[PDB]
Amino acid sequence: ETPSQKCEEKYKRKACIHHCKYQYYGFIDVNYNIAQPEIRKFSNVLMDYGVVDRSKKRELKKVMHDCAKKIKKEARTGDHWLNCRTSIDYYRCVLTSKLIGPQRFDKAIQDYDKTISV
Repeated sequence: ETPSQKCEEKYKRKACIHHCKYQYYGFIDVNYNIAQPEIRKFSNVLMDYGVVDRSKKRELKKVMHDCAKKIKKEARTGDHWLNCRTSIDYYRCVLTSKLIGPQRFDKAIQDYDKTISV
């Protein structure tokens, strides 16, 4: 029904659960890519839920940009492209930034998740 409900059911490759949710949220593409629209969706959701103030947009989108740039570069290093692991690695990198409040981030994603089918 709700993404997490549906992803957890699906994987019951457990790591893939994370990518699963993120594609439903629209934070990651269905081919594992992160591009402008993904970055738009992610940054917007964070702001609309107040996790980050809108006076920070350029710089929030900046970390997501450089994180994307960085995951791809590490993926090419290992001679492969984006995958379940890179989807997890993208969140990690994004959560290392001081802009985001971990508890606040988590609850936002949990709230935003409740607003989706299926």
